[PDB]
Amino acid sequence: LYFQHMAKIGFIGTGIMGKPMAQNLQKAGHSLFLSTHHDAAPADLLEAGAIALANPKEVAQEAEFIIVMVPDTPQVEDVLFRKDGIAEGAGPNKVVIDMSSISPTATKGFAEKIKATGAQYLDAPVSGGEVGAKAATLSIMVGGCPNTFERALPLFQAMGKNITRVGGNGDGQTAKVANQIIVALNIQAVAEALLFAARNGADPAKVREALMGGFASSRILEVHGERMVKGTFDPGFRISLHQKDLNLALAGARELNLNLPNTANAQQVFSTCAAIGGSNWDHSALIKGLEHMANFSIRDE
Amino acid sequence: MAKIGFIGTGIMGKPMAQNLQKAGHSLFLSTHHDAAPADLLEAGAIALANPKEVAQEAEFIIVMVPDTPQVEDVLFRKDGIAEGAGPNKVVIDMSSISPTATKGFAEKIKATGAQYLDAPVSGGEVGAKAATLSIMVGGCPNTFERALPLFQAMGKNITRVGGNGDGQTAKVANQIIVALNIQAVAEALLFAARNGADPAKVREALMGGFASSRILEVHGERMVKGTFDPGFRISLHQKDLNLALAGARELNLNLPNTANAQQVFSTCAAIGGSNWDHSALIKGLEHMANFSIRDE
Amino acid sequence: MAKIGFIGTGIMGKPMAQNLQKAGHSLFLSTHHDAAPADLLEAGAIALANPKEVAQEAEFIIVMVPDTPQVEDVLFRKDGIAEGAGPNKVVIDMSSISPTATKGFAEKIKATGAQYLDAPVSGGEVGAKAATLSIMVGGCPNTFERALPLFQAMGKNITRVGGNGDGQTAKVANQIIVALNIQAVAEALLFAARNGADPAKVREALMGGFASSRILEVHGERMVKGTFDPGFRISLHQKDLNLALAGARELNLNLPNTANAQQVFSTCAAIGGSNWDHSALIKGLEHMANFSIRDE
Amino acid sequence: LYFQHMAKIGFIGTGIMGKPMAQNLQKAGHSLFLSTHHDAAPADLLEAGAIALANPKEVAQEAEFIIVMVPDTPQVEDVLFRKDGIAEGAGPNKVVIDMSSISPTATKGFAEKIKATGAQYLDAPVSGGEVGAKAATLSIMVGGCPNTFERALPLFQAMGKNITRVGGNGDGQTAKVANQIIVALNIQAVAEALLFAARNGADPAKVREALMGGFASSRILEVHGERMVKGTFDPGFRISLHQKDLNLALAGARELNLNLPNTANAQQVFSTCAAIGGSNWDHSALIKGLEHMANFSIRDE
Repeated sequence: LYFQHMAKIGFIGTGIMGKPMAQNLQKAGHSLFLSTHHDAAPADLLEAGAIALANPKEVAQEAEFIIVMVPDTPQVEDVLFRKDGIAEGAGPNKVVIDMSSISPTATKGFAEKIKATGAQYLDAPVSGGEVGAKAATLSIMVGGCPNTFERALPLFQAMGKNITRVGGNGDGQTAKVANQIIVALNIQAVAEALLFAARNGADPAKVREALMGGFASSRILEVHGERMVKGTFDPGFRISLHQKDLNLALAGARELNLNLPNTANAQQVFSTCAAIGGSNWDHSALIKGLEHMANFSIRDE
Repeated sequence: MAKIGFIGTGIMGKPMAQNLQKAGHSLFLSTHHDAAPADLLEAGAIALANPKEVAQEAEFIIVMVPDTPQVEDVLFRKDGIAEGAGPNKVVIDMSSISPTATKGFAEKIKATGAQYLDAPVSGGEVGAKAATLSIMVGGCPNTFERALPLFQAMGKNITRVGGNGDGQTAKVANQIIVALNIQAVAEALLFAARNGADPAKVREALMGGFASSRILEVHGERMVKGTFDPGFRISLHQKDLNLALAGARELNLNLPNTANAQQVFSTCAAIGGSNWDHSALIKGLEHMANFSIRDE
Repeated sequence: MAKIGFIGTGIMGKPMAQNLQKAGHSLFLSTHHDAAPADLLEAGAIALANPKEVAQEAEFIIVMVPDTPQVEDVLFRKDGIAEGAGPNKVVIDMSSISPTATKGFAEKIKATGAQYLDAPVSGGEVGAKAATLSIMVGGCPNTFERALPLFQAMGKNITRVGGNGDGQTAKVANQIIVALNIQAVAEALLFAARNGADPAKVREALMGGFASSRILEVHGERMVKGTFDPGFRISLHQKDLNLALAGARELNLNLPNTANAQQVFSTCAAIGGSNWDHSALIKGLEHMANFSIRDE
Repeated sequence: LYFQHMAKIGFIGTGIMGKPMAQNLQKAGHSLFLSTHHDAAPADLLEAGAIALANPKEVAQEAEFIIVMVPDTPQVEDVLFRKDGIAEGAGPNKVVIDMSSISPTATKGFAEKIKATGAQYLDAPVSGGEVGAKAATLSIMVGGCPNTFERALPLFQAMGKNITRVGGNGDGQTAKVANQIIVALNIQAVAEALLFAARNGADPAKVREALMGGFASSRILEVHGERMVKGTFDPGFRISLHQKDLNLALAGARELNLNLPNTANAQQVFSTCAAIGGSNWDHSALIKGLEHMANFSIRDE
């Protein structure tokens, strides 16, 4: 309830997701604090009043909330615990919110190390992509203390639509890995289906249009399915990043004794995509690896 | 408007036939296989001896039986649909059968003067009752336009994919997505529960994002709640996946997820689950991990 | 000793029949399908019009044709083996066909007074020529003992697995191992070559250890040297894997490696390889990695 | 040729493989030097004249050749580069021979760091198991300088039968990963086949006996195949260790863009084995996970 008042929020990682999320936080009337350590602060954010400090430590000192939107597990560790990082600037009454898609197992240790400074920790990765981040319609899956979650909820509301506390620390990251298994497999599912249909001489565009509103309907079918048919593979979410995400699921499966045959196989098909020069294609281009495997394309190009 | 015949008034047939009556259509049932549903009789449907006498009377004849042999038999056996079909009549196969055989059945039906549409559906018993099924159709555009108002009374998203066989192909493609989407939710929820997270909260958390699907909404809820009473039985989906895998072998396709999904349904069948709803694919993966996402 | 009939003197049949002559057996060929190999004729083999006249003359009738329908036809068609078979005659199916259908064919052959053994082989064209084939047999122990000296002339490791059908089951199991062992060597060599290591040296290095196999020795050498001219064609092994995958679906078995191997052979077929020797499964995996273990 | 003269060889890691290999080196007339840092020297080796020093550094100082037989990649790094490790005791005219089954990619870096001390490096992992180690019939696949290889060849001859220089540093480890892909997949192959045969009512013992001498013949069929039928799963090579090995193949596949569907799937089936309490069963017990998946056992117990 309280954060209808201005909030002091630091934002570490202003990428294709971080920049629109920080922009949306500023539109809800909040004060943004940036780190210029790796990259210069975007002029869009400086114009809206963001204070560009020199490093994550200084950011953690000025701000009450510190959001991290970086690519992977080792980068969160470095940003949190390197010299002049978030832990050195954190203490009581401060909330460190990792919105990156990292290891759930590692997150538990990061949460303990941050809480050892008197600060609180939330793991709140998102779903919805760049389009979702700009629209503030992201699904935010949170892991942490229920009072910390409620305290940070008005901020999550400015960045997303469905916000949910899955459980304690590590759970928000476990919810993002589960998301990542679904996303990658729903893509593989639509690709195999359209490849089968087009191989039998059925127009894949008509097939995808016909499946909407039934048991095969999904956001992947309407979004990725259209990209597969139209060949619009310009990265939204790179195959190299989804391979990083599936590695978390498969590492978890190895440690916790899970037999996930389709998650294991989507990782192999993503490698066919990379082998034909596709690490930086959007993950919808997973169809191109299946087309390579079939010696048949669903497109006329 | 229109007199309609209906062979196969089962779990999907009866509610689809019921919605045709409400729309102002006269129905003609066949009591050769079994007795006509009293609900339909009490509402105006005429019972007839066989699909030939039904075809003779009706201008539109819908078929809804379990597999390719059963469609073949009801179309071309003695006293079947073809014998009573002819000029101006339209045969509509709304069953989910082999796209390959459909082109042959359509050819033989057209040889009587009649027309043929292959219009399988998606949306389960629920969607048939509520008339929100997605109906994928293959056949002549003029023939599709004639049957379109009947399709509108049975479903919501109606679409002509292409010529004859293309409707059945869209259905195989649908069954690949249904099985693989069910396995994605099962693998994802088993990963979550195994990590100590609540699968009920994870399912709720993923709504509105890229992981959003009709499967996460319906079948995902069944996985969390343990509600596996058949809507669509595993033994039936295994038959649907065989159509895809036979077609992939014939057309030189490498579909590894679909192939894995067939092997997983086999584990479900081995542990006593041939008649569970296809959402119980999670039970096969759960067995594979010696760990269930639910209690007791 | 013994008069022997031989239907199917092809790539495997002709050398097996040849070795029976050398052992002191009189052969009876059928010229219904095609002309008798001149090599066999010049060595004493009598040509006859059909498998019935061959069965009438011989006490042992060996069959070696490509699949289940072809065995069914040659056994039970007009002028086939059954018509001329009877008391004291023994039908030996050395083809690799469905274990399921074999029990039915055996039952129908016994109904003539004759006996039946299902004795498929392993060891390729090479092993047939050199008489070192491993012969897996199903049937009556007394019937197996009668045919044993003939088996000894055609192969080296002779074994009765069980009753009728068990020989064919051992062959399906053999084909699962052959395909999966070929894919293990292909995946292993592709991993090695991809890491900049010489696949020729890696194959040599692995001999004598736990990775030692007949496949690493024969098929591994073909993968390194690029010698993919058929011994056993991919389209044939795909049919063999379908027997295993149909049986797994029927018996509620989850065989994920075998299922993956079938999907990989499909990539080989898509890139023009239906007639390559099964060692060219590496070519499918190589295509899947955009990287070949050989040059040019 | 020269090492028909006594050699000074250090042995770091005296496990189920290390102890018989060190014993066989001593029977060829060589001097063994042990480290008592983690474990006490086995009395079998001390009786044959092994000098038990205090740590890998001291061992590298006294011996000309230093063999390492430890479980995995991080343990080789620790043994080679920790305080009082092999690198601190190494210099010119010294050969460090890693016989462990570790990452080929990491090995290249370990080789460079060791060569920076004036010492030479060989990566010579083996195949043949405990039975092979005792019999000195192991297949030794070596990676390194051809002169270093020839110099160390009489020592490899006392420990094994087929010794081969695959290539330069990293290649011996790449040859062991290729070995590990074959071993795990040949086991999965025999298990699926015997499970299929037994499911159809054919005696699996007769089936395995029938397949020998044909295209399905292998060491896995004669060795592991008999264990599958007889249920003798007492560890020779633990499933947990083969899962470590397949992780190297799958990590390599992810980095180098390989689609290896059966290596990926054997890793999932090994997890079913672990899930039912099998991390310490012999890898032949991979059949038990397939039996769990089929709800059917090939045995009467």
